[PDB]
Amino acid sequence: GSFVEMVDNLRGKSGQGYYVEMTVGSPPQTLNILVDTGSSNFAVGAAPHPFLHRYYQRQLSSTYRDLRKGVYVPYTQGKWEGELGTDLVSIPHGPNVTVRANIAAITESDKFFINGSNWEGILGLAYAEIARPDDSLEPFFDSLVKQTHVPNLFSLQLCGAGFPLNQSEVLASVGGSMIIGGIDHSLYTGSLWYTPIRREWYYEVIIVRVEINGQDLKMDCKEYNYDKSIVDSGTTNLRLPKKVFEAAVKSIKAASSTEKFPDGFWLGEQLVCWQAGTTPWNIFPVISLYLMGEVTNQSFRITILPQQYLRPVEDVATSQDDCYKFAISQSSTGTVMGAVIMEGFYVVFDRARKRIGFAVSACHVHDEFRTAAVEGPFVTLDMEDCGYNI
Ligand SMILES: CCCN(CCC)C(=O)c1cc(C)cc(C(=O)N[C@@H](Cc2cc(F)cc(F)c2)[C@H](O)[C@H]2C[C@@H](OCC)CCN2)c1
Repeated sequence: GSFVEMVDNLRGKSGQGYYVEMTVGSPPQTLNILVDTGSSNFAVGAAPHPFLHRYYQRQLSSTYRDLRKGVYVPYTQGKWEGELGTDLVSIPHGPNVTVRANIAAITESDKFFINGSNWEGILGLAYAEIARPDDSLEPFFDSLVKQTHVPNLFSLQLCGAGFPLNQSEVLASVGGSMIIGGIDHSLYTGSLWYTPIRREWYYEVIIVRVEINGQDLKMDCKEYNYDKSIVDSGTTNLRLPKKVFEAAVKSIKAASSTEKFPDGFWLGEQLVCWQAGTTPWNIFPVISLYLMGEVTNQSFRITILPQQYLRPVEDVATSQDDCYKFAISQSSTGTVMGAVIMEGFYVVFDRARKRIGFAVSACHVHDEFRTAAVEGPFVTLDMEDCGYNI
């Protein structure tokens, strides 16, 4: 592991997001910032909000520059409105550099901030194409690379605890690592396998095959990427296109049929509980997603366990049962490989080589009988046809 200063710099959990400490302005104002590979705007609360105990105070920064322009950013979940400007930004547990970056000062928001998440802003790590108002607003990572010698690559190790973290525990617990400019080998086991970034907007990838316990879901692979497939740390769940979700749920139900779960569970809205330590992991299937490889006609697969797709939640009675929510849900905007999937792997966003790497995470949750996996190669033909074209 060669990036010790950045190892263990994240906090949070899948249900509320993973965040990194950043500083903005002069003198530096410390803020916790949501790591979001599914958007491209750097934005921080800049006005009082019931869920914020701190916010960016522009009038206290000698390096603040007003762009005299408003900005509106709508996400699937919620939205915010703000005022554009630039200021000096640093990451305390990151690369020892300070850069001048665009910052949207959030003045109004709806369903954006999360009560108790401990974060006050968002770091959109995707490409300028999807930046608001338009692609001329340079994203933070682009500025970082242009202004310093930091390699055009970052990697994420999101660490799910495998159990509920109460308010105090989640504040004192290490939630993972964001390695800026490199790959830290202590964070994964086995080999890194790379899939091409199909196009530089979201971190778009192509899924070529899906298995539930080794059984082919057997759908036209274009359905898996309808209308796109993305890697998104800013979404909790694995979200699947309607038809794929329906097929996957039918197959996961069939594999786990020795126990019947209520419809509310499969809808991802209701928790299920087991007596302490008795969660029947073995009745739930593993899920394998095959991704386009970098070699012609070659693919590889990433395999996740129910310890990834069943999200630990506190029992509404706070008892001693082990409880979970089903973290796979339906999408109308393509596949979203969210945080619960990322928790099984060390994910390398190799922007310089236009590829995303996956390796088994050194912090993934598993049992004595099964482990997450990244395996290859597999002969796979006509993978280009798996991509969707509007
Ligand atoms: C992560 C904590 C729990 N959480 C948010 C609160 C329930 C989710 O799991 C979640 C669920 C859905 C269905 C969408 C998004 C979502 O829109 N996430 C965005 C980031 C985000 C927004 C927000 F407003 C609160 C928050 F924390 C995180 C991504 O940028 C997402 C936006 C999407 O916008 C398309 C218009 C494109 C893909 N990436 C996030």
